[PDB]
Amino acid sequence: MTIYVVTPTYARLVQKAELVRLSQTLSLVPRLHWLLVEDAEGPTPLVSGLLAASGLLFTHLVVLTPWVHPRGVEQRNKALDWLRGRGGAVGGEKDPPPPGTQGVVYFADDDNTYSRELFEEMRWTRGVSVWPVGLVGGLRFEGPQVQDGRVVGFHTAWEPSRPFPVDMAGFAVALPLLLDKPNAQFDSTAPRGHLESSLLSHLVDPKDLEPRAANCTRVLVWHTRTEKPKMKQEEQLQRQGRGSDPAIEV
Amino acid sequence: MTIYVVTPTYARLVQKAELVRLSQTLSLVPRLHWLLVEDAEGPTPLVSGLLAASGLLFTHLVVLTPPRGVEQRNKALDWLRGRGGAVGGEKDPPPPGTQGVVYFADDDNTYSRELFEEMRWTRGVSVWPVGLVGGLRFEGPQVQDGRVVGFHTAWEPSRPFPVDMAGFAVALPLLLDKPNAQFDSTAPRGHLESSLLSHLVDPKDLEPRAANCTRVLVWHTRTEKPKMKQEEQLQRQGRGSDPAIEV
Ligand SMILES: O=c1ccn([C@@H]2O[C@H](COP(=O)(O)OP(=O)(O)O)[C@@H](O)[C@H]2O)c(=O)[nH]1
Ligand SMILES: O=c1ccn([C@@H]2O[C@H](COP(=O)(O)OP(=O)(O)O)[C@@H](O)[C@H]2O)c(=O)[nH]1
Ligand SMILES: [Mn+2]
Ligand SMILES: [Mn+2]
Repeated sequence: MTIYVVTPTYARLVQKAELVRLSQTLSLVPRLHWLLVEDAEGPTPLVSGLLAASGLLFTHLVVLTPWVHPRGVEQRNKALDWLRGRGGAVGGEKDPPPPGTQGVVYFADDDNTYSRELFEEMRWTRGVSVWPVGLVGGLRFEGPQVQDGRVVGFHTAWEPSRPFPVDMAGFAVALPLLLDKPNAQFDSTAPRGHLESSLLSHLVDPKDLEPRAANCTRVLVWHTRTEKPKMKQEEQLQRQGRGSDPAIEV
Repeated sequence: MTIYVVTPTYARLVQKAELVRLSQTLSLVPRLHWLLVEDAEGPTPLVSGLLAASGLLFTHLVVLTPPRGVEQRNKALDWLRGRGGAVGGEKDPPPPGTQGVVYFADDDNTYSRELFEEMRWTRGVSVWPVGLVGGLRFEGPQVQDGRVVGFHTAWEPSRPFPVDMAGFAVALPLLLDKPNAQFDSTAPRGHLESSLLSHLVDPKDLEPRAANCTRVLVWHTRTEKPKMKQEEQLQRQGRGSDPAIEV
């Protein structure tokens, strides 16, 4: 089955480094379609070039981000729109799969770490599948508790009230189910930490989640974050007109 | 031309995540032998297990530092010089007089596949720009007519080799020829790279790569320390994250 990976991304110092490791990870996975959505006003040459050189099956999308500061909400919904035939492709495969097509959708942020094994775990998803996520929610790992092959609770701690106390990287959704539920999307007005539940609540009930990763006993994905690079020297050299050559992409 | 990637690593929350993306990066590169050296009291099942299922050609070494991975890299150089020390993987080092290149890759940087094809063509010591390092967008040598004539750097420009560990590679023959060349664990901040390279070549003889140093094919990324406030509170309640589930 084909896996459609939804990844929002925005320009910043570490952007290319993040897309390089994510695209290189994805090149190790067969039958995978990358839906990269840029948080810009139009496509950027940095992303367009990386996609073209990646050698992956991809569709390039773009949508600008308009209190709770949720991130990548609009970009994730744009990919859902494209999948539901509302267009929006600025590059790559312009046409989305038609109804009846078997597939699984995974929302993969550009900074997390993904093992190649994780993708084979989600390839078998009928509705909504789940697995533990490492280093997230202030825990060593957060994840569903499984008994008799069924989800019977959650190992979590922060905002335990969440109907689905799981990170974006801890679940995948069957394509048919998303097309079958046109209203299912992420709610930008949802409280902090309730973004995942805003989508999932429209798709299934916690009891019906499909445990993957050896009945949720293996951590195959990590919610890593990259340190903001120090630019003190760059600033001094710039004030002296000797900044790093801008013609050299980083 | 085989590339020997020397990588020091140590146990901490993000270790496995880092080794997963590094091993996955290396799985895309042909003719590569990974020399993973743990900074531990003894080999850990986590690392041994990851190496075994990586499908990569490797040698597993271990040496504790009572910390920049200096002692670990030197143990990889000792091994390369036939002094043994392997506790897993390929135990026999390359025979004397073999061809090859050595690259010192820390476990948290980001490496593009293209970077590795550049260094295979190393005669003595090759160099290239490194992104997000030394406080700059990128740091790298200035090339004129295929020759390094200077360095785009800022932080203490007095270093004879003002380049990050990720910005160079050494030909295996040259390392065997200079059996006394190794990292100085006492070298002050920022002088680690110079402590090795000074034993091998003159800055003027560095071989520029990455299209005469106009391309950034490696980035000095660092990973945030994960928040564990919730974990601590759960521990107090006797329900911390199951130790049997490796992270
Ligand atoms: O203004 C922004 C901020 C973030 N993102 C992206 O949206 C996702 C989530 O943000 P981030 O990884 O920073 O979230 P966190 O680490 O805090 O969950 C990532 O794929 C980012 O590249 C974006 O497109 N625009
Ligand atoms: O006690 C330690 C600290 C670090 N390292 C490793 O040595 C290298 C350099 O350290 P680090 O990445 O933290 O350096 P920086 O990013 O600050 O230059 C990395 O491969 C680490 O995994 C190690 O083996 N033992
Ligand atoms: Mn993130
Ligand atoms: Mn580092």
